[PDB]
Amino acid sequence: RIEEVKERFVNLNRLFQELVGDFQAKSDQLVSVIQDMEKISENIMEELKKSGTNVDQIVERVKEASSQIGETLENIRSIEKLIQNIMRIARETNILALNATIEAARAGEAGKGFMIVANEVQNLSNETNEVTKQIVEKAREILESSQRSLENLEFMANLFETVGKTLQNMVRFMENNVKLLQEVRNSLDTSKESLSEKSAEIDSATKVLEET
Amino acid sequence: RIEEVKERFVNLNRLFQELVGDFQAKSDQLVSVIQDMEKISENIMEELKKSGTNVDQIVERVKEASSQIGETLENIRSIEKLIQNIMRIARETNILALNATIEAARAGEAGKGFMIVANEVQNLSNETNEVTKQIVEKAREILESSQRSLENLEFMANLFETVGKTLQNMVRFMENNVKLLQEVRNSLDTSKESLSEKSAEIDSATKVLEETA
Repeated sequence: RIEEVKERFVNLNRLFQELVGDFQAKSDQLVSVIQDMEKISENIMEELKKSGTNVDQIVERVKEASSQIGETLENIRSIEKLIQNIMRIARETNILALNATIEAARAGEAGKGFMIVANEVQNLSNETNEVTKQIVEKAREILESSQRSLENLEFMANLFETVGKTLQNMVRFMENNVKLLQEVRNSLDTSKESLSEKSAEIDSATKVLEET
Repeated sequence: RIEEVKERFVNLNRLFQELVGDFQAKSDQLVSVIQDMEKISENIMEELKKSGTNVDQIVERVKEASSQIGETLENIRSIEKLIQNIMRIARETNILALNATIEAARAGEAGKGFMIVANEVQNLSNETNEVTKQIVEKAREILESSQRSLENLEFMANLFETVGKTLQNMVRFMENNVKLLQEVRNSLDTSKESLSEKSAEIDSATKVLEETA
C-alpha cells in the first residue's frame, strides 16, 4: 500500500534521469557542431583583416594613377607651349626669307644666289610648321586618351566603394555571429549543468526512499 | 517518512521547472537573433555577389586603362619621330643661313642688310634646336610616367584579383554559416518542444503525488 506509492517516486525519478540525459546528449551534440566550425571562422576573420590592407592599397594606387595622368597632362601642356614657340620661329623665319627674296630681286644678277637660298629657307619654314601641326594633333590625341583614363579611374573608384562597404559589413556580421554562437554555447552549458544537478539531487532523494 | 521524500520531490521539481522555464525564455531570445541573422546573412550574400561582379568589371577596366597608356606610348613615340624631322630641318636651315652670310659678305657693302637677316635666321634655327631639346626632355618624362603608371596598373590588377578571391571565399563561408544557423535554430526548436512535453509530464506526476499518500 505504501510500497504502492514508492514505485511512483522511483518512476518519476526515471523520467527526470531520461530528460536530463537527453538534454546532455542534445546540447553536447549542438556544441560539437558549433565548435567544428570555430577553426574555419578564425581563418575567415584573419582573411577579412588582411583584406582591409588590400583595400587600403587599392584606394591609394588608384589615387596614384590619377595624379600621374595629371603629370602627363602638365607635360603635354608644356610640350604644346614649346611647339607653339617653334611655330612662331618658323613664321618669323618665313617672312625674313620672303622679304629677303623680294630685295634679292631688287638687285641684279648677284641677288640670284641669295634669292634661291631664301626660297629654300621658305619651303623649310613651311615644312617645320607642317610637322608642328602634326605634333599638336598627337598632343591632342594624348589629351583625349588621358581624359578617358581619368574617367575610367573614377568609374573604378565608384565601383570599389561597394566592395569596401561589403567587406566592412562582413567583419561586423562575423563579430555578431561569433557573439551569438558564444551565447548559444553559454546557455547550453549553463542549463545542462544546473539541470543535471537537479536530477542528481532527485536521484539521491530517491535512493533514500528505497534505502530505508 | 514518505512525507520527507514527498516534500523533497515537490521542492526539487518546483526548482527544476523554474530552470526549464528559464532555458525556454533564453532559448526563445537566441532563436529570435538566429532568425534575424539568417536574414542579415541573406543580404550580405547579395552584397558579396554584387561586389564580385563589380570587381570583374574593374578587372576589365584596368585592362582598358592599360590600352590607353600604350596608345599614349605610341603617340609620344610618333612625336619624337616628328621632333627629329624638325631638328633636321633646323640644321638644314642653319647651313643655308651660313652659306648666305658668306655670299652677302662677298657681295660688298650692299650685302650688309642681307647679312643681318641671315644672322637672325641662324639664331632662329639655334632657337628651334634648344626648344626641341626641352620637348625631348618632356616627352621622355611622359614615358617615364606612363611606364610607372603601367606598373601601378599591373599591381592594381592583381590586387583586385586578391579581393575577388576573398569575395568568393566569403560567399563560401556565408553559405556554410547560414546552414549552421538553420541547424542551431532547428535543434533549439525541437528540443524546446520535447523538453516542454517531458517536463510537463513530470510536473503533473509530481502534483499527483504531492496530493496523495
